[PDB]
Amino acid sequence: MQIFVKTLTGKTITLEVEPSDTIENVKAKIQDKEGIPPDQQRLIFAGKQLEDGRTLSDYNIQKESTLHLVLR
Amino acid sequence: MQIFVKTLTGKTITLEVEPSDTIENVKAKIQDKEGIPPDQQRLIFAGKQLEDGRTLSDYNIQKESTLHLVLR
Repeated sequence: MQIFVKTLTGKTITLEVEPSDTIENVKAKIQDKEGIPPDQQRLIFAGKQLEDGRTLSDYNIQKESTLHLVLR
Repeated sequence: MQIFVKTLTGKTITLEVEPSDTIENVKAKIQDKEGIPPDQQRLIFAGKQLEDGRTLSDYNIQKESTLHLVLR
């Protein structure tokens, strides 16, 4: 399924993922596309910070869901 | 001719270029000055993303023009 990630600068990125994909895997996909190291990235969905040891399905993230990316 | 590049942190860099210089060449000049690899840099002018296979003259960039640098 496709998901969207918005940046602090107003950019939107589209990613192809599976509900069984891990958050760490998602961060890795972002690194590949934007060059941002996973340790400097924070992912938020519906006001909650997503953990690297959990999956998309655990957060009930559905197709065309939009995640927010924060930089540290 | 001289041009200006602004960073996301509010820094302004001055570069010496020729209208026949390529965007890839411009990125290379930025790498030399800031240490940012060309693959992690995105250049925007008048709202348009500049391509690595095109030249400054193609975008009608004139002396004292200001470009915007984005990081990925």
